[PDB]
Amino acid sequence: GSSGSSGSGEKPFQCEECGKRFTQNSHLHSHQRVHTGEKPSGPSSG
Ligand SMILES: [Zn+2]
Repeated sequence: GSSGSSGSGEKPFQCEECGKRFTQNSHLHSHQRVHTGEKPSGPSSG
């Protein structure tokens, strides 16, 4: 139940589904491919 995906790292560019860490953004944006599927055509609330 406790927090699962800890979003407390060093690098500024951190994922949202895995809160990973990366040096550049390109790596992150593209890295999001590992989470393919969820295609929200609209904005998110929380
Ligand atoms: Zn990720």
